[PDB]
Amino acid sequence: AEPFAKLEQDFGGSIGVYAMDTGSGATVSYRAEERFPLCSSFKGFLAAAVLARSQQQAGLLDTPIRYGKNALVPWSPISEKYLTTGMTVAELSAAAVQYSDNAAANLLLKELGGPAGLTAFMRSIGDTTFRLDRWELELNSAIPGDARDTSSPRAVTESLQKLTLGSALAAPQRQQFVDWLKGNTTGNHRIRAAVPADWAVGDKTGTCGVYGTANDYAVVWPTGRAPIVLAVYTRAPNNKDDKHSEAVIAAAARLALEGLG
Repeated sequence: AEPFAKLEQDFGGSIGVYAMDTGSGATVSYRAEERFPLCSSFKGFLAAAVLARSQQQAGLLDTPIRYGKNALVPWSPISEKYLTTGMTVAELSAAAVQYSDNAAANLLLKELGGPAGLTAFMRSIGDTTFRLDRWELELNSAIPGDARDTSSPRAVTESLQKLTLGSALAAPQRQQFVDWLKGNTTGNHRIRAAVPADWAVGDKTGTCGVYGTANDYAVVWPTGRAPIVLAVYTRAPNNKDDKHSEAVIAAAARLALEGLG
């Protein structure tokens, strides 16, 4: 715990880490049951919920969603570009996962019954910690002590493992989720910064409205041994802030991979 405590003391906020080696069952755990804001990291689980529905509704993924300008919100780079033609459910899911597209996330949330619908999906796979309460952009508020729109590193990692490597999704859906995570573009300074180049990573980041509150979760595939699943979440110390959240996440991920046998 000391390397994590020292990293946390240098950071000035709180860090939470859970890593599980799916080969040996060994774990690394630091503040792993505390709540941290999800921020955009809910969008990965949102895409998984879409894929779960695709087990039961044929054609869902290729179903076009025609949306108007009223659906757009800041930081929606894909959905703004296709505003003229609309986007399918699969295209919105890829945009939400790989570009953190906010309008795409809200459109998919609506499709799934809102924040309550996504929370119910997470309950259905055995996650009792996750809660989504609000939409983009309101869910980013990251008010200290507020349980809205939070989970724990352990619950995130356990749910991620079930959805990417376990039995919570059928194989084709699982592979599509893995592919979306593998193609994420927003995590190049986080967990991916901690891994050897010849491994593979799928991840989803989150960055909240307060500097110092950020996160990343990932499946990491080493060469020649079983994958690692891990989550690293931060809460800001508690305009022109300089909290080095991304470097702390990468450093924590390094310690987790180094600490496993």
